[PDB]
Amino acid sequence: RIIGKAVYDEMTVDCHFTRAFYKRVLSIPVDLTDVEALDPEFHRSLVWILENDIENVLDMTFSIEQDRFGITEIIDLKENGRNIAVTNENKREYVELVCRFKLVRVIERQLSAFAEGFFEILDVDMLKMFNEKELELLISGLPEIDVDDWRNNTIYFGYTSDSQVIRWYWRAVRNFSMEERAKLLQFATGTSKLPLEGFAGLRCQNGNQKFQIHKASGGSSRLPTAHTCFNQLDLPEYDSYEQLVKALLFSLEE
Repeated sequence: RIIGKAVYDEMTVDCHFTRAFYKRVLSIPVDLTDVEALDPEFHRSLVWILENDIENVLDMTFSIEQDRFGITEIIDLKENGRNIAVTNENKREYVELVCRFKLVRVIERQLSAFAEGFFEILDVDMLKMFNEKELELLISGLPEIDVDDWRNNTIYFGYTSDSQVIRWYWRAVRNFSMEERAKLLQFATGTSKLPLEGFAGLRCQNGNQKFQIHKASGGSSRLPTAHTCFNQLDLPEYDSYEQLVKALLFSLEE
């Protein structure tokens, strides 16, 4: 109710949240990057399972071993799912359903209550046509971020400050509007909150961490992948500024 009234009252709040919260608010399925942020181990296991033909040596049931101290009650992820093993055809289904039920289910009642409070204060139809990244900018505000402050407090890995690829990336960010800058920051960091000190005192999930740009060691057509846990920007090799800026725009817009 408070957030709905704040958006109704055109009021900027300090209510910054994760991706899954707004995704369930917007009824958008939760992506694997959120699970990657909380645990790179399970993300690595899931991407390895999906990429490879693990059906040959799978021998796994659909249900996941979730402990409850006293005794483990088998909570099926689907109807009669214990009798259904993981196969190649539905490996994506298993991965996405495990991602959904690992964190959302223990929070699903809270999200339902928040949706009940929020949707009775704002229109469902007019807002449902937006994305989860735009919801953070809608609620917490669309800040005007300083590219100079960003680049002056940023270290680079795999390149230098005078490297051509890094200069092209910073030129693209300079040409990025407050829309594009905010969405790129959300992609790279996972939040729209701008510290008063700026990128000098930027912090991540694992404590303080200035902005870092890693090398993806991939092809030219490869798209950058960001880890919101460490504020790591995997900037791959590129051939021209146009391809780099198009890739960055596709990554931020998604």
